[PDB]
Amino acid sequence: EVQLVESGGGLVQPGRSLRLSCAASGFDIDYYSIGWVRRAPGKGEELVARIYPSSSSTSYADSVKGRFTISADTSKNTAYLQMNSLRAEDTAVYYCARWHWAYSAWPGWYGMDYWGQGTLVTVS
Repeated sequence: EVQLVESGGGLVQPGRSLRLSCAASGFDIDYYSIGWVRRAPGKGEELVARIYPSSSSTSYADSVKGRFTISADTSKNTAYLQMNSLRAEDTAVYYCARWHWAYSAWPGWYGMDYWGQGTLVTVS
């Protein structure tokens, strides 16, 4: 089974902190870049954070930089999202995501897929 199960979330007052996790199963995270996408109420998905476990290279959304930090633990095949100084505009459903690129005829397909069971992060 290929799965990317999330944990954490909940109701929180602005300025407080939350920590999410992405437990990966069925595939190695070194060949992908894993992270989070958020779905604001009445909006499509947008990238939150993304880490390349092979290089620990990070990427964040501009409205998130300086406040969220993403890290990986390949020994457990999990990533972590430390959400500090939460704001009311961070209120969304957050989903564990993964990104990939592989030629099926060069240049190939750039791919993104996220697990459908997200967690609700609401800022009071």
